Amino acid sequence: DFVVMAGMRKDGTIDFIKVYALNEKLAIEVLEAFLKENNIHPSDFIVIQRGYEDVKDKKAITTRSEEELSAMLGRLGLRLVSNGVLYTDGIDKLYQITAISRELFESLQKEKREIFEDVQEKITFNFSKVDLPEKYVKKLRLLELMEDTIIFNMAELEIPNLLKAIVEGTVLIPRFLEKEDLIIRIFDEELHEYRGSYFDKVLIKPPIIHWDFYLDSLEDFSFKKVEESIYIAPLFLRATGGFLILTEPPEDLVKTLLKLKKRGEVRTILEGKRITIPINFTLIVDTRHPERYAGLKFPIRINLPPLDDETFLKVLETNLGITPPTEIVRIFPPDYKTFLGVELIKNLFEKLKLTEKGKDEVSLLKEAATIITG
Amino acid sequence: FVVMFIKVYALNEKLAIEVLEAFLKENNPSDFIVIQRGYTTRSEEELSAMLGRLGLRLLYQITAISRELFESLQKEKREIFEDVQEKITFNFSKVDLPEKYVKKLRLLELMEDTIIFNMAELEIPNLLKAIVEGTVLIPRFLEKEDLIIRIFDEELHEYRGSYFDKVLIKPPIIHWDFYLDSLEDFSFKKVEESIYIAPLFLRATGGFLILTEPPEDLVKTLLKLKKRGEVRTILEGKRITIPINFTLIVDTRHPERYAGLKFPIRINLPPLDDETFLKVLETNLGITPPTEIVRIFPPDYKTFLGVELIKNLFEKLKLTEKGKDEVSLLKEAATIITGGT
Repeated sequence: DFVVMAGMRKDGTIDFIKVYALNEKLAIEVLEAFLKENNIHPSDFIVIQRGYEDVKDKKAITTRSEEELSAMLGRLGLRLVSNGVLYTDGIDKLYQITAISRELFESLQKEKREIFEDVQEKITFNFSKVDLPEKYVKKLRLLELMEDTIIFNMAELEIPNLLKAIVEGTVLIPRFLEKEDLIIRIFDEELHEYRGSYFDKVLIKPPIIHWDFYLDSLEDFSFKKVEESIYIAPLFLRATGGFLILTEPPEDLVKTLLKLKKRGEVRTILEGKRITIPINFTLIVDTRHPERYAGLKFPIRINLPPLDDETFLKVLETNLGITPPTEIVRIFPPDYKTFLGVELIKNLFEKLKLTEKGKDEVSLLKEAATIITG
Repeated sequence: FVVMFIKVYALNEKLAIEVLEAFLKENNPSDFIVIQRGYTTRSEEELSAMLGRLGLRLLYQITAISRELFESLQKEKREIFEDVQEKITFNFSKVDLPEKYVKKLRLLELMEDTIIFNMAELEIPNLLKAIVEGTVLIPRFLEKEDLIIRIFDEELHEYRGSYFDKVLIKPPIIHWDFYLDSLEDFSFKKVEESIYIAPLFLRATGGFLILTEPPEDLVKTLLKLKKRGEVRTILEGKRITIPINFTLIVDTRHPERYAGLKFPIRINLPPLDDETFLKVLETNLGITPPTEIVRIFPPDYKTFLGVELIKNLFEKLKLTEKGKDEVSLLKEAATIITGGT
């Protein structure tokens, strides 16, 4: 019904505990029973991870079923034993709790920070995964230098999707920071792509974070309180080793972010406790008004011209899957000859075809143009 | 009391509960969930057919099923009833409106987020309730980590049928006015332990949600949720994620408050002109008015609400001052409206 795997030193001192059980209550019960039986004070152990793990592909949970965990424990100098064998017949999900000792926690925080560096991969750009005109790829190839960038985006190209398409690599980030009993969460299940777990650190793809002025609030750049002694780190702490993209941000925000990057760390006080956290990320600001930031200095500036008639026809044919006539280009407003305009036209034309059955596609395109123009 | 998945018929709640407990004890309670409760086999042809589709055989009613059957309904039987619900259709023949306004309003059939600059004071919810036909299936309630969330409410939903854990209803049309309602309608309000009331956008699944002069922050939150495709929340230490699917309409007379936000469709309804105003007056009053009365009424009254007010005043005057000609009554009503000029 349950199983416990314990990793301890050569002298028998238990330092790592992992518990598999059917549900949460049984897992908590067996964890506390194991803590009590071995004469271990609960305050010396900090809970690192907990949740439902998939055991669909595992017949049973034995020491011979966990090899990656054995290697991880061996690298730190701990050996692992089990109190029994758990049979996962007819079971898909299983609740699991992972806890480590506090002294091991601070040793990892202060001295063992360079142990799992043989897992990260250098970031690379693979531009073959996107279908874009050649000149735009040439202009956008400057993003591989990994410097702060300002993009005069007159083509309305969506930077976050492009970056998510052509970025490969892996980075290692702390799951959460326990500073003076105060817990700050950095790993985000919504914005980060899980790729592994190494005790108190998580291996993910290089983060890409997006912030739109017209859709998001400025409270995201502050330590938001979720629960008592449980806070959420600001956006620039969740872009550690990745990209932070700002769409039409205020000038003061960009100035503050540049000064924070220059200083190298963020200092604050929460509930009468001092917090200081280092900063490491890359900044992209994509705007259509470039003179708003005339005082600030950006090493890289990229300008994107609007789509021309030939390129607009090519992109429209690629997106719609049909060949539009040339005179179509004369019935659309000049400000709609962008990538976003093409996407809007595609969606509206698809819905029109789904409604007005039986009409030809050219008439549907003309009706969509009339609807857009009004 | 009669017991037939468990279905109990009884005269009162207490008898039904006692008989259900006795039946559960006799056959040798925690394995079942009461999914419905409140006010012959051949008579229940629909129930017999529904039980046959589940592989089984067949006042105050109680209806309960097992948790495993609940999971089977969630996963095995999530598309069996796509043949029982009709498609949403628009029929603009149930209302009498000018042609240039029906042509503009026909764009609502595309089912996209819309902003309506309503200078004609048209009643959007009444028009939509009049012209919309179809049926949809929505879950009666949602179970998430031993938490119950109410999705179906009797006041705002038009019942058409109940199929176990789901309800077939008319396409929902929810209306929210800034001056008349509170913002707690958009939060997971709690009534009793382990039972919560879903926000408005969860009770408008598959239908329309109309907002009247809403704040900008609420619109931003709704647009962000729609782009995300789901809502994530924390309740009593439990994380809950629920998908959302609805259409959003923002009715306003001050569109400059929503300049930054993006909507696929913008519909402008201009105020009535002389010809349309005369036509609407003739349609509603039941008499033919002359042209001079165009210059009597104040400009702001040349809308639909103004026409309704004029009709009410005309009916009152006709009730009071009997025997007079209708043109004189119309002129008197116009004089009363302007307060003697």
